[PDB]
Amino acid sequence: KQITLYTATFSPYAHRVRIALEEAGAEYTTYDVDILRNMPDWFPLVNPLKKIPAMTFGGPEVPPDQPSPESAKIAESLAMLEFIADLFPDAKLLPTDPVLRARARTFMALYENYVNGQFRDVWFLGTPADPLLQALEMLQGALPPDGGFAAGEWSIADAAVIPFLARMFPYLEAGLGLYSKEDGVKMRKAMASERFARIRQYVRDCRARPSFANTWAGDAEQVEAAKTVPMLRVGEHHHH
Amino acid sequence: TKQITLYTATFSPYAHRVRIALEEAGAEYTTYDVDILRNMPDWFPLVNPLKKIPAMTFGGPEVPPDQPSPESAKIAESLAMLEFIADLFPDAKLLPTDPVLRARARTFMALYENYVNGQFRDVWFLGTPADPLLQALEMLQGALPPDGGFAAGEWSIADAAVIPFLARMFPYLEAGLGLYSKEDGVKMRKAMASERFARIRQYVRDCRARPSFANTWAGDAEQVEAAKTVPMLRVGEHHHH
Ligand SMILES: N[C@@H](CCC(=O)N[C@@H](CS)C(=O)NCC(=O)O)C(=O)O
Ligand SMILES: N[C@@H](CCC(=O)N[C@@H](CS)C(=O)NCC(=O)O)C(=O)O
Ligand SMILES: [Ca+2]
Ligand SMILES: [Os+3]
Ligand SMILES: [Os+3]
Repeated sequence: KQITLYTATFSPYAHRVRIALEEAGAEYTTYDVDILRNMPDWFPLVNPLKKIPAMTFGGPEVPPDQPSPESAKIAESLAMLEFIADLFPDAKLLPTDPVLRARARTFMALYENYVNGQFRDVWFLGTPADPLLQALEMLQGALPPDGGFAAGEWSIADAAVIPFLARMFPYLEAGLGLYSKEDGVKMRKAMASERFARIRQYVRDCRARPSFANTWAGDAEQVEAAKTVPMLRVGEHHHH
Repeated sequence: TKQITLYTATFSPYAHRVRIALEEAGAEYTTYDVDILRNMPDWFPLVNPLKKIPAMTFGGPEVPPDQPSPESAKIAESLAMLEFIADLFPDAKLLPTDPVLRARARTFMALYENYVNGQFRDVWFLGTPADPLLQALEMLQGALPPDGGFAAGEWSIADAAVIPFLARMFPYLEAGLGLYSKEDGVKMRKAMASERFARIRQYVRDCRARPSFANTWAGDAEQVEAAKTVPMLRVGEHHHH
């Protein structure tokens, strides 16, 4: 059954699913959608929520811009990650041990419930960075301190999280986001300090896998794509 | 055979999720109440460093819940616990086996967590406008199978994730609990009784009728009283827009 992923280069949520599809060894199509500036009028047929990513599964082979009513329509990136693990059990995208699987699910929930909203506050509103650094230290603490991925072996938990952490460093270097230069310097200094050595190792380890290289446009190219995001307000910063 | 201990509180819809799943699994388990919002025990960070309910311990030697063992696995986050219980009890069929039906369950949980839950929190605790909550609830209702049944068809952990919040909404509205305005209270009570929301009313009745709900619910009046102990539900305060 065919897999089509509707994607966009700037989107960390879409990036999650591309990484998982690479790790699964899946056959799949990607189709870019200019969702924030010029959504195609047919896109609500694949996702009535009008969000990227969207996925179609099965149905007749059709061009991505002529989606079939017969394909299954799957929404929400984390549901897609679990779906890919279910479709490709031999790829071991989750552990088999229940406790190790729970480490993976807990890590995803920690990111979604405590970290992502802090990234949104800082990058979209320019609120103070300390709560974000606090949340990142908490997430770092859930990693195995001596090395490895969130659940030991690589799992969909790492697909869920690396798109956001990998964007953080080059976005900061570009000063992209509503935070002030002062908070930018503070974040860059903190993320380079020994306080965050472990999460730097995590980002390197995830980025070294082919699933990341094959789904990443390059730091400079990803920064340029992010500048097209309306809510990142390129050129704008809030102060105090 | 490994022991399960769930640290719980009657008001908490997040802990309620996990009690429902444990009932559906037929698991042997212990519950232990924790006064997390008014008087957290000094030992509680040993079972959850995030200092949130629910918390779960798994395995380790059998010990009293207020003397937790370092040897037990410490599991945090209610939705992680739901998937864990499905993993521990595969014969209970707490998820479908078909991948697309399983994705329906996972998508339903994500729709609730990402678009509905924050609206419930903001309307009840901050008194933000009710219309965005009603729109999110209409969207969630549209994900249900139209002719009846549960989120993924057969009952699954997706329904354990969602019913604690929907089941509290109706009696909380009737008891006037929450910081939203009188006007928005009237609007929500009318909407939730209107034909627009017939499908989600059937869904709530269907989930509540299962023994897993009856055996984990203190009764409407009792749950309302437990909710009044929540410090953020400041009696006599309302926000207006
Ligand atoms: N919870 C969703 C988030 C998806 C999301 O927010 N995608 C953004 C792009 S990064 C989008 O399409 N926004 C359009 C909109 O929200 O209207 C998921 O995990 O897939
Ligand atoms: N995302 C958590 C939410 C848990 C949560 O917020 N629990 C509340 C009780 S309903 C709590 O323990 N609050 C204490 C605190 O935030 O300090 C989960 O799904 O388990
Ligand atoms: Ca529908
Ligand atoms: Os975005
Ligand atoms: Os709470």
